[PDB]
Formats: sequence, structure tokens, C-alpha cells
Amino acid sequence: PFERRHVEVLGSTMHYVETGEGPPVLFLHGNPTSSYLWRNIIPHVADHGRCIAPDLIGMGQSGKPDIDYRFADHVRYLDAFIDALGLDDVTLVVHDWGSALGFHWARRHPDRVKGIAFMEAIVRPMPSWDDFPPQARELFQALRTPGVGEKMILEQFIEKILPGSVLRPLSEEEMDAYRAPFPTPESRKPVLQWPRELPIDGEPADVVAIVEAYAEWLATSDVPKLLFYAEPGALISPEQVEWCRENLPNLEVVHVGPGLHFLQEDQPDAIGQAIADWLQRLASR
Repeated sequence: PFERRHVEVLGSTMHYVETGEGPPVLFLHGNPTSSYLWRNIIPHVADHGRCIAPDLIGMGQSGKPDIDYRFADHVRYLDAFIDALGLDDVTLVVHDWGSALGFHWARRHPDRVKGIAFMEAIVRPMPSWDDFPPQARELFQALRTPGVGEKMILEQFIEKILPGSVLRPLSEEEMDAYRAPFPTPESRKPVLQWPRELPIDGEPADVVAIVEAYAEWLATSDVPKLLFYAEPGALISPEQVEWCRENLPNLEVVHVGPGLHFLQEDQPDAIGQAIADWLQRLASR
């Protein structure tokens, strides 16, 4: 039901799906997903704008160049993609690392952003490992350890963390779609680098500074914002909901019901209908 396109970007290629016409709505997935994450949300939004969902570089059907896949690499590829489509007056819909990419792009292009809808997002740096639930703490500490992380993700993960953070059973066919970009250790390098970019306890310092910078911009910008909360969630807990409600101007919060980290696979209709309603109210202003 979507157009599938490839676009040349910085000597590689990026795959995206698109549907609809009007002001662009840019959907940014995170780790270890792809535009497939948005397949059941986009149809709710498609009559309201030009819906665009790229696969980040090295992920989905996008090219797999020989790069570090650090956050800064992804920034460059996504900047070129957005400029390749000539996107202006952009509504962002973002998740996980897609939210960091989206917030960072919005702060740097404040006149080109119309609104930001975000879920299970990286709003703030994580000052200590003590803030983490013990489960995620041990996992992230293990992935961020040289040798161990390579064993866990490369020379051996997606089959466990994806169904682990969806409440309802993930089908084999959905799992096949998420496995498909990542058959080989070589192909899984972005999946390992992403957790090693997480701004935790001051490291890495360059991503910590990026997240600090866009958190300050979010708290000062009048851009309309929509935050989705799932029970219990993972990154976005009630605690983070309260911090956003207190500190981020022009924010609406929507509770979508039960869900974990990949809430698009638990409540896609709730998320899509809320975005569609939000775009209409923003147009009415």
C-alpha cells in the first residue's frame, strides 16, 4: 500500500516508503527496527500528509556502507535524506534512536519543523546506571563492554529483545521482517553500535552533549509536541512523563494502553488515530 523508493545518499543508498500528499510527516524508527515499525501507523496518517518512513543507513533495505554507524554517522545520512526529499514544514513522528535523530535535526532546523510526536524516546541523558531498571542495566552494560557485546549481537539477539518488549506474541512473519536486514555479523554492526551510543553516565561525551543540547531546545521551543505513554513502557516511565509534562512547552500526552518498548506492535491503532487527531487540531490553529 506504500510506494517503495531508494535514494542515493553520500555514496550509498537509503530505502524509504511513502504514501499520501500534503505536508510531510517523517517517521523515524530506532534500534533494531526499520520503516516496517510504522507499517500499521502510517495508514492512519496517510490522508493527512505525505507520510515518509526511511530505513536508517545500514538498516532495513538501506545500504550498508563501511562506516562506524555512530550517531554522528546516522546524522549525516539522515540529513542528506531529508534534504534529498526537500522536506519543509515537517511533522516528526519518532521512536527510540529515531527520536534522538529527530530532536537533533529539529533543533538544528527549527524553522522547518511543524510538530514532534514521540514515544519511547531519548529526551534527556541518563545521568547514572542507577536510574535504569536492573534488567536493562545489565543488558546495556554487557552490550557496551568490548568483546561481550560483539558476542551477544554480532557473532551470535533480535530474536530475544524484540519479542521481549512487545506484550502480545509477535508473529513469525513480523519477526522475519525484523530479522531480514540482519542475517550476518557484518550486517549487525549498527545494531551493536546503537546501545554503545546511549548517553549514560556521561559517555559517550559527544552524544551526551547532543542530547543535552536538544533537551534544552525542547524545553524552550514552542513547537507542538505529542508524547505517547504506554503502561509500563520502558524508556518513558510515568516519571519521564511527569518531567516532560512539567518542562516541555506545548505538549500533549496520550496514554495508549498496555505496552512495552515497541508499542507500535501493541497499540498501532491508538497511536495512529491520536496522531491523525493531533494533525487536524494543529491544522485548525
